[PDB]
Amino acid sequence: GSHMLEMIIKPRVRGFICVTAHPTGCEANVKKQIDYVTTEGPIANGPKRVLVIGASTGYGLAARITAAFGCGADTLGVFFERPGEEGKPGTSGWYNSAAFHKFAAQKGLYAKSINGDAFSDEIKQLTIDAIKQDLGQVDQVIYSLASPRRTHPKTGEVFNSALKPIGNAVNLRGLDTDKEVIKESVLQPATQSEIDSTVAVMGGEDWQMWIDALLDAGVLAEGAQTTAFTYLGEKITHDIYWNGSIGAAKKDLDQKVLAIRESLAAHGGGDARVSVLKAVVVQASSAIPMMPLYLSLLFKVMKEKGTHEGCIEQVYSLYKDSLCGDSPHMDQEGRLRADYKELDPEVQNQVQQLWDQVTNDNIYQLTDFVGYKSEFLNLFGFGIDGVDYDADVNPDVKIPNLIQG
Ligand SMILES: NC(=O)C1=CN([C@@H]2O[C@H](COP(=O)(O)OP(=O)(O)OC[C@H]3O[C@@H](n4cnc5c(N)ncnc54)[C@H](O)[C@@H]3O)[C@@H](O)[C@H]2O)C=CC1
Repeated sequence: GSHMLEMIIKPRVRGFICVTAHPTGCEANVKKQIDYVTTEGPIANGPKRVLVIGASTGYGLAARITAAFGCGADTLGVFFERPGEEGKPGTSGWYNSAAFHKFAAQKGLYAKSINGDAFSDEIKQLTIDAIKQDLGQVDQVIYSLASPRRTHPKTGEVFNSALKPIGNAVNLRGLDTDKEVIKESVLQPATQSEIDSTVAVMGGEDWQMWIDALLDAGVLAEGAQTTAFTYLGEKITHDIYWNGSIGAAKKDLDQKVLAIRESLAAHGGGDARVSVLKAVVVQASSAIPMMPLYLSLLFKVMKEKGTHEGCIEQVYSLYKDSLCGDSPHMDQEGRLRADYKELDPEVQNQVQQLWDQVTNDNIYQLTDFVGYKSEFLNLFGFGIDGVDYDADVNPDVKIPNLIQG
């Protein structure tokens, strides 16, 4: 019988990483984000043909949902995910994208996806072909890539990004989510090679290659728009994201966008912006001990002010207010800001005060570690309402219109 091909999927955590995902729960999570967008209402004057680079999880998935179900856009998505198979659940991003194709088709929306290395020339060429065959051109390009490594499309060199400070070693407090102990560790300052590598991986070169491979193709509409997602944060994380190796990468983004805006604004009044979003739980959060503690504190503080939100709420506002509306939130460098509720002085002062009082004993009285754990499990499709986690499921979920690179 088919029970031999099905299985009961449960959370399995190895190395602060959940190595399983639940297809039914992932589908329920995507539908929850779709339902939020539709309940909030349509978004006027948004793009109608959208390319989302990094479209399977987190903010990129939220952008695909907002564009599709908020602006009514046909969406082409690029991601790097593992399909499921007998006895081996695929990645959450695979099941999320399967659900997106299903729900998009129900609403008569075009949904095609490409699975492969977005840093490579091959994948850029497949994406170009897809646009030529189906859409003609795209109005908006969302760059939402997060990877620890990058294979250079020319030299073949493999760059690995580093999460380290610059100048002086730093003592970072954090929360070990396997042991549930508050703990500190010292990070050494990044070497020059580590900094260049992080710029190469998380900088803006690949975003630039995408736009310049699409422009000479040519598949960008008049008034075309593009934005890249980033995080700046405040003092608690500044040793890494302001001044650290990743801060060096974000400094790269800030200058490469200038070249992109120049090229687009001559092309029908288009526009390009770095968009700064708030911190959220992602698949890799528990692997950096600082973020679980910061997010747990931030969640409690913001919940007490009625300002807590996740990916789909952040990105729905970015579209409605800044990318397509007339409530844009520019900053001195020319970045779009949607993180202002996280950076509110009273929130950060309260997170900082608590940051110095949390111990192993009072974690659940001072932080929303409960909420962090729930949202973390939700990423992989676990703990979702309405899902019968006792039922067998076939982990081999297929995706129509999925180009395998
Ligand atoms: N997580 C956070 O708190 C914040 C993240 N951001 C930014 O948002 C953007 C999205 O990242 P996140 O959503 O955090 O994590 P994420 O892991 O949720 O999403 C990463 C996406 O990139 C895709 N991807 C990774 N390597 C790839 C490759 N080689 N080829 C093709 N696709 C590949 C994945 O399939 C996935 O769709 C990033 O630029 C990040 O810096 C901005 C503010 C806060």
